[PDB]
Amino acid sequence: FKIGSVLKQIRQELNYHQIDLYSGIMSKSVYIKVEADSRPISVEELSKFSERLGVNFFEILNRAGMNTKSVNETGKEKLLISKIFTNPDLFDKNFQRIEPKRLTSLQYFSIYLGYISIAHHYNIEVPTFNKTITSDLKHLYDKRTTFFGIDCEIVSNLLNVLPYEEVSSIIKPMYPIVDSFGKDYDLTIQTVLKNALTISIMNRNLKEAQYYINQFEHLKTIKNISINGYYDLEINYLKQIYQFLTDKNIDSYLNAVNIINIFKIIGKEDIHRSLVEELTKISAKEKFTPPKEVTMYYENYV
Amino acid sequence: FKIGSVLKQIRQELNYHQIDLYSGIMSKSVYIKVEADSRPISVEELSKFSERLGVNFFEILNRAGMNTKSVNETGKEKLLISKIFTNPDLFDKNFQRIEPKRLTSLQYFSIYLGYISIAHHYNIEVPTFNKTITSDLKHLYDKRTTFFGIDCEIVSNLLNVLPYEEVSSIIKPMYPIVDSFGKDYDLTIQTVLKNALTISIMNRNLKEAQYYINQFEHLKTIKNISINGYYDLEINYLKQIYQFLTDKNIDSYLNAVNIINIFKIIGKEDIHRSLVEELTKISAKEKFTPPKEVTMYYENYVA
Amino acid sequence: FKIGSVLKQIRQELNYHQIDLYSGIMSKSVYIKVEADSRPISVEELSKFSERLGVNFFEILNRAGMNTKSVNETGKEKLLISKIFTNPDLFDKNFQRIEPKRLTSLQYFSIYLGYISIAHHYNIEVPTFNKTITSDLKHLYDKRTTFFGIDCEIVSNLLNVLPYEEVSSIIKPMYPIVDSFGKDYDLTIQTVLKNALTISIMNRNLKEAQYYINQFEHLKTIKNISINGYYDLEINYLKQIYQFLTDKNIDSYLNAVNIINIFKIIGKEDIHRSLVEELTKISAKEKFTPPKEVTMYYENYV
Amino acid sequence: FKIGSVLKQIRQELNYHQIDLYSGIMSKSVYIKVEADSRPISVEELSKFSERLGVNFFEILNRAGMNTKSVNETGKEKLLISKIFTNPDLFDKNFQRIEPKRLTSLQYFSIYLGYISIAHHYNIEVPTFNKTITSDLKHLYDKRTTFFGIDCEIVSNLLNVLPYEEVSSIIKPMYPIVDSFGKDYDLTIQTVLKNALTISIMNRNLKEAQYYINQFEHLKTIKNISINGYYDLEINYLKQIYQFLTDKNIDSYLNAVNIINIFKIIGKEDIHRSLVEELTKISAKEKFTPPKEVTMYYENYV
Repeated sequence: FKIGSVLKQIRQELNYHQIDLYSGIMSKSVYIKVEADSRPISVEELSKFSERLGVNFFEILNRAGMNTKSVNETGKEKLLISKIFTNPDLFDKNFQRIEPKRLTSLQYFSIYLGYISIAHHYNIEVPTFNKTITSDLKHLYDKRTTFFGIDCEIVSNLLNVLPYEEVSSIIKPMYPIVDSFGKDYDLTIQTVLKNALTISIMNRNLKEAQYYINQFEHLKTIKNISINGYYDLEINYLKQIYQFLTDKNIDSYLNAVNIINIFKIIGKEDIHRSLVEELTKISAKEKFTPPKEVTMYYENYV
Repeated sequence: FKIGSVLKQIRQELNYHQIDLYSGIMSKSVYIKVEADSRPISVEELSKFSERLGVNFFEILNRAGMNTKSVNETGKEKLLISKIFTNPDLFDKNFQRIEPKRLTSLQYFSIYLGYISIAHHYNIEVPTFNKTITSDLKHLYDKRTTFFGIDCEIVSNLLNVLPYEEVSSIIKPMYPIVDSFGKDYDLTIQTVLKNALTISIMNRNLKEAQYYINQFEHLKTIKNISINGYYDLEINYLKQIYQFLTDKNIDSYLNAVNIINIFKIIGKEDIHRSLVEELTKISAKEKFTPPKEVTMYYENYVA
Repeated sequence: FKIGSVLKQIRQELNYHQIDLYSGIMSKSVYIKVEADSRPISVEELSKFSERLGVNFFEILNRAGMNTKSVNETGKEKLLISKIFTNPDLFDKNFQRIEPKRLTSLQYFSIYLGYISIAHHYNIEVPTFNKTITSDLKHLYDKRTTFFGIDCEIVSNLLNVLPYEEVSSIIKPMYPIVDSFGKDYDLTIQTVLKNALTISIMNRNLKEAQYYINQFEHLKTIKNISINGYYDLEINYLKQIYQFLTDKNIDSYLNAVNIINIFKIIGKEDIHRSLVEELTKISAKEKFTPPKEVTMYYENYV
Repeated sequence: FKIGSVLKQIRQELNYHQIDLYSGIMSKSVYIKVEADSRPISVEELSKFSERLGVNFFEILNRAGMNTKSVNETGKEKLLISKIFTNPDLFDKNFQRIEPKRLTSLQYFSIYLGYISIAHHYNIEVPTFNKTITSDLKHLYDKRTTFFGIDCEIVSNLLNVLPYEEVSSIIKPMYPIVDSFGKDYDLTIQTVLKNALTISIMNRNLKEAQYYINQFEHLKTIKNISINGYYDLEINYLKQIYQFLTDKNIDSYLNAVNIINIFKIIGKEDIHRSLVEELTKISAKEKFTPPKEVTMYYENYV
């Protein structure tokens, strides 16, 4: 909401005068009301002012307090999730308010599935879920033809609380992607590929695996797309295991290990742990012992 | 610009009715004008509507045509750069119009530095530059206390067309960062660090190099920060060369080479070729022959 | 043959006089006959003289022409083999004189097996072989209780021209070794182990494989034993495969590859080539692709 | 000494009759005395018999008790050394007997130098040594023109108890080697090069180091030479350090390290330790930190 004050702050910082901003855009008096936060500001006007100051439209919006995912109701409900995770106590109270609201907006539905995500983790019983989901997804997706970041977010969520086959039908129509709509969007569409790929690999479903690999590679060709490098790495590690599952070939295995280790080296222990675990499982599956190096870390993480 | 039609498109797609959007926000009639793109829309109204649809405010703005860096005059001028790079022909004409406008805004200055960057690359003579920059930078930065993404952008540009010492003064006040203002912002501030660190390492300036490493590792601690993985890697390769230049230590050297290789593996040949080059040079400086692996690639893809 | 002349040569080199050699061993006159090569010399006398000069008994023997594997008839026939290898032309003529003499001495049988090794390699047909071997082996080994270097040598030969099962019975009673009888002896008894272990590994016969590994490790504890380092290395590489085949374990595979490379690094191309090849085959069998590094030499050696 | 019995044992083992051995060599009765160990046996006869049996001349001699380095006085005195090493108590008594006999034969000198080696290790004072060696070495080598294994043995010994400079002049004339005189000889000549190369590398004397490398690589061209693989490896490691000292180059460093590690992998911990230590010292000398892997091994080797 407080865009005007941020405009003032930036203007003064750069030693511009009000006239430098408002002239040919609005009257002096109107502009002062804008800058006082007493008049709301059109996207257009703000975009113009942004040009004049020279600082970036989205940075201004973010300094004006949209960086915080809080200034509206849905935002607050989303922040609520991480609280409820660390303190499952709070679940039932809030979940009872959210379960009915779930189909209000795609955002709400994504929040809902965040609840279910927690419920599965803490063994909490949510009978409603199993009754409703198939019908929910039907309602939400059956006559859909365009999809937005929020749908990919939803799908990552679904992947995390449902069998892959109950999700895959919903995924396939949203890919391939042909435009970036900002780094925020870019990241969302990637997250789905990365999780789906992991699952396909873990299930030894090499056809779906290949698909996800292509879809990701395909993103790289998009204009102004913004690839997550940690993702590029991890997906590359998966591509590496894929070539090993397809051709049990030793360099691919070595490469996979090497990438796992590189996450450790650059301090991304989160990822290191998961990949160490995956690798051990996938090796077990293929009747195979990973390097002592990694079963080392494995047994100590757990 | 066309936010209203995007609202509509998304509305219908989700099978919301107009009332679902506008009620308790504006009159039915006024909404219809918004949706028709005939009435402008306040940030606050749009934010509200975004909540209603369930799709993210920024995504909507970007579908509405802000993802293109072209809907305003400064944007177009920015696009012009890559054109003029690939066909230096066009330089003179445009640069004549831009050199004068360079202090109009930070954006214009950054654009101006892009032209200089090109001129350097194509040996084009730009006498104005050497006369003006010290003065320009003084104008721009002498009485400055808060800095925005665009300043970091400018700083990366400067690093790339001026000696380090001529820029370091300008950099140091902008760090440490203490807040993210979006992934756009977050990338800009990292890019400076990366480019500066690379130069500090390449100059064997280990004090500055450490500073940049620290400023990068600090970013990690910022809330909602969004670290570039490719940078994380590259920086890390630099950290590795750093421990090697301080302690002439073999593991460090091997890790550096390993990282070089990983970029190769993941298809980042741009980066792979730069790092191979660096490593070669740093090695030569320390009277040292890099693995045959790396000098092989160097000769069939750099020499 | 010419030991006396070597004694003179060494004696004068060291500025001893004849008396310094012969005194308390034989008369002046007799010694001069020995030194002229007109009287033969007892092992005991030569040993004593060896002590007085200070140069080593075997060195003197070897300088007197025992280094050359030629000064006797069997020696010559052994040398003959490598000639007949490089020009199979000469086979039939010689092989016709040898095949009948093959049970004259263990030496002769070893030479005969050399011919068969050649015949196998150049596809020459030797029907006599298949008819006689089982009988031959029976004749040679049925009532044997001690074994000599030559037997080991024979066994290596056998391993190289027969299936393992037809040989293993003959091998088993020759191990464990408990005495060294010189470096010549020591080498022979190791060669058998190495070949046998290679075969076992190749056949995935892990029980016999481990037996051979143990027999080799046992040699190491023998007093004055003389272990061949190239063997130690190669056997170690095979131990490393063994652990891999028993436990599909990656460090073992990498070590094995590492050893292969070490042979290349030190210029032992012969060995490098065969190990590259083996590893390739072993990898094939376990549905596995060796590092690209080694599949390069496998193609370009061929 | 007991050759006759060995001949009998072998004869009977192979089911030869006396006549098969003695015919055209000696009378039946004579042969019986030979086989009884009542008549001594000429090298030439023994060689002939060796042919007839089909087992190797040297093996037989070794089975007859020459494998033990004990059946003569000098032999015993050499065995004494390892005893006196593990219990320096015994030193003074024995050394008093040996110090005066040291110039009796090269063998005795070699033994004598083994005493000095011990003395040096246990800080025992041997003033005689420093008085006499220069003159001793002058006495032994001033007028020499050919050299035998024992001289190389002596030179290894001297390298180990004297400064390099005081020994080099003595080494140079003995190389390059042009003939193998058996595996025993072959090893002795290699040992000197190894040790000398080590010292040259450790003193950073790259000219001598290169000389020794060349001398060793020359041996490999010798006909019937028998190269020690462990030495081949270690000298290769040294070559590898040599390239690194000459042109501070990373792949050579890497390779040296690798070799060090191979020794460990094949269980040769004696050598592993020495090479780890050397590498650490050379590294320190060049202002350089070896891999943490190897300084972990230096940390506890103290």
